[PDB]
Amino acid sequence: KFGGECSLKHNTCTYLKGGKNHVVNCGSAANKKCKSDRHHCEYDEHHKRVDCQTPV
Repeated sequence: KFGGECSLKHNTCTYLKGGKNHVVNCGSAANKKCKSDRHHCEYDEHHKRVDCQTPV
């Protein structure tokens, strides 16, 4: 399984598919944002969507 990191102020998503890393922005509205720069994020490659630290 893949995995990326999430930023607190730069709420961004960075994951690597295979042997290369990518960069994507997280559309945080209310709680879709991040609170910890070290926190991890999730990105749907099949859904072509980016997700960050959200309440569940």
